[PDB]
Amino acid sequence: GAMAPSYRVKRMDIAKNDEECVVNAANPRGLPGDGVCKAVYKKWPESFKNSATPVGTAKTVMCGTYPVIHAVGPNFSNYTESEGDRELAAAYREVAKEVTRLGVNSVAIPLLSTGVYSGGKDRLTQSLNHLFTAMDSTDADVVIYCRDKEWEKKISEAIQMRT
Ligand SMILES: Cc1cn[nH]c1-c1ccncc1
Ligand SMILES: [Cl-]
Ligand SMILES: [Cl-]
Repeated sequence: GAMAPSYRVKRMDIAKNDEECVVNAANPRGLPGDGVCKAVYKKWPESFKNSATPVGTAKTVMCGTYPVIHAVGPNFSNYTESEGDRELAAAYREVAKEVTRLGVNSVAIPLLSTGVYSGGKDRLTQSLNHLFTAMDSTDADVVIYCRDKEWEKKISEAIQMRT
């Protein structure tokens, strides 16, 4: 575990993380995909061997000794708000199980279902709160990755609101 387990946020490409493992915002079929998933495919293509897994689940595949945790959030274009919310919470609980099993001291994680799976809605608070519910009981250093300056500010404020 980390000496003093913490949450941090960085505004940069998750493919350049400084953590002991990465969470992919994967699609269920293990395709190269878009956004975070395409950046992960470019950096760790070997990790896409038999990475297909259902919505609400996480499947880890090693690239060398570096673990890629493929976490499949729901596409809110297809799911109801209610069922989508349940599957999004479930995907993060499966990420916490994998991070724990791997014994890593740190993990790089994107906000699941906030990109092309958001159904055109702002889901920062919804996704981040489900991340906290899952990861609060783990002792890895969690580093959340985002793209946009306004998202970095709101994620940072939410982290500080608890400390
Ligand atoms: C599209 C991309 C590539 N590397 N990281 C991202 C990213 C990460 C977090 N939030 C939005 C985008
Ligand atoms: Cl970057
Ligand atoms: Cl997404």
